[PDB]
Amino acid sequence: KLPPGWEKAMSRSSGRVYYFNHITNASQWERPSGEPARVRCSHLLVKHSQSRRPSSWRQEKITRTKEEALELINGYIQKIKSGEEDFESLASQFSDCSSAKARGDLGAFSRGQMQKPFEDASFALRTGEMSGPVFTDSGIHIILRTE
Ligand SMILES: Oc1ccnc(C(F)(F)F)n1
Ligand SMILES: Oc1ccnc(C(F)(F)F)n1
Repeated sequence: KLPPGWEKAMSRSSGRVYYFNHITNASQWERPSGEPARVRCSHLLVKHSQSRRPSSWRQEKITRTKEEALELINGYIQKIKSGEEDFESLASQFSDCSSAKARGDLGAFSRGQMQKPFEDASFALRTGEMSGPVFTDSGIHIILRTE
C-alpha cells in the first residue's frame, strides 16, 4: 500500500486523515510518494541530562530534562515547516553537535556507522525530506536527508 513504514492516521482536532512514519517520526497531510548504499544527512541535536555526554560547545553542563529537550525540538520543527526559519540556520545556532559549525552536515555514510534509530531514520527519509523527533543515546535529533 504505502512506502516503508507509513500508516494512515486521523487528526484529533480536524478529523482529516494524515500519514505518519514510525521510523522517521515524520507526519504529513498528503499521501506518501512511492535502498541506496549511502545517504548524506544533516542534523540538529538537542542534548539533555540523560545524554551519554551531557556537554556541548553551547553549554559545559547540560541540565535540561528530556521533556524540555523534546519541547525545543518540536518548536524548531514548527519554525522550519512554517518557513519562519531555515533548518541550517537553527542547526548552526542551536545544535548541541560539533557539526553545528557546518550547518549540521554530517557528510555521506553507509549503514553500520550511526546509532540505530538515527541510521534507520536517515535511510527511510527520501531525498530532501525531514524527520520528526528521533531519539538516541546522544539526545533528540531533527534529521534532514540531503543526498
Ligand atoms: O567529518 C568531520 C570531521 C570533523 N568535523 C566535521 C564537522 F561536522 F564539523 F563538519 N566533520
Ligand atoms: O555513535 C554515535 C555518536 C554520536 N552520535 C551518533 C548518532 F548517530 F546518533 F548521530 N552516533
